[PDB]
Amino acid sequence: TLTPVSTKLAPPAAASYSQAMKANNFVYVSGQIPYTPDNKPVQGSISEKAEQVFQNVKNILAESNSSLDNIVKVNVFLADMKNFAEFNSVYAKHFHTHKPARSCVGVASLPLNVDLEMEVIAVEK
Amino acid sequence: TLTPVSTKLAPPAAASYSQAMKANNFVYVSGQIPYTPDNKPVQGSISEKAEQVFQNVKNILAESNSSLDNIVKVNVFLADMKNFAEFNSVYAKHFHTHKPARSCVGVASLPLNVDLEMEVIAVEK
Amino acid sequence: TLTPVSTKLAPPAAASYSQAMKANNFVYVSGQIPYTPDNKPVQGSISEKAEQVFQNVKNILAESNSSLDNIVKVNVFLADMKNFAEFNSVYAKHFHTHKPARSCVGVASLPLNVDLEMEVIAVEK
Repeated sequence: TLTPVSTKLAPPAAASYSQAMKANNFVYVSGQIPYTPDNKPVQGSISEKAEQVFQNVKNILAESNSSLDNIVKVNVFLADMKNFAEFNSVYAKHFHTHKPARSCVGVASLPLNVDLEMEVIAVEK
Repeated sequence: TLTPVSTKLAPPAAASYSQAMKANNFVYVSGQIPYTPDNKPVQGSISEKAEQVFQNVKNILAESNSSLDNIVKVNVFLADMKNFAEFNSVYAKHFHTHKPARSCVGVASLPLNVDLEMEVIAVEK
Repeated sequence: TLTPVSTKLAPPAAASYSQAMKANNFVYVSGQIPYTPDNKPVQGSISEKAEQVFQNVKNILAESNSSLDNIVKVNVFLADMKNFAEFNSVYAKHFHTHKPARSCVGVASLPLNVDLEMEVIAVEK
């Protein structure tokens, strides 16, 4: 069974995709960007932007019968790898106890010209 | 069991990889590029190029006992994010009913200097 | 059950992540870079750098009750796609018999300004 996930506490998915999709115990979360649930961009520091991305992921996971503690793998895409040090401070605050596998890469550009995008693969609770 | 997949209706894999690999109900499809099954590049619009990538994915999925409707997650890599609007028109045509999770990023370069690469994770029918 | 993996025969993970994480038969390996297990960068040819990345992945897999022969999907990120030909020679040497699915993309930058990063998804033996 493939089950799409929708929450009002993350920016809405466009017509062609879902915020997350569940398949046999796994939860695949779409790449989250620094936008509020009302679909407005977060302006400010990378730290503020990272915190929004984390809240977006967390809320989609909660709707997926999952949580940060059930994440298996995180992929981080940064528009500028110079921002990695700052991003990592926020990342470490969230993954203080649970330590999923991770990959981080510097990309040329991201949707809507944002500074970061983060996708996650998790398991159901 | 890990089962490699081969179809003559997508560009052939090189010696070191498989077009797709199956593992416990999941199908992992290699990143598909805008090349025809005869291994020639598609020249033309991003729309034409995206349509070829979609046909490549669809045909590999069919050989994998899967289909577009069984996709869990799509990752789109674009050489230029300015092409995203055009790409999205084609994407939305295919994912008109089934809405997998998605991530899209702008990369510096792609194999054989192509404009787009798309990988997919699916489940068996 | 989510089980983190640690080996002394790959560069140590930082505090916020694990070298690999196991979840229901799958092993998700963090993106490996050309650093030795003593956390020093490999200087030299792309071939030498690729060989180090391969040894890092192999050793994490071994600690994960897996191996190269149990890999389902490989994602290769290169800081310069001009290095792909050279990388591929090393890749083909390792995947001489087992042929997982693969995606390869050229990125803007990688952690610690390295030339390549490779992540892998595998199954347990």
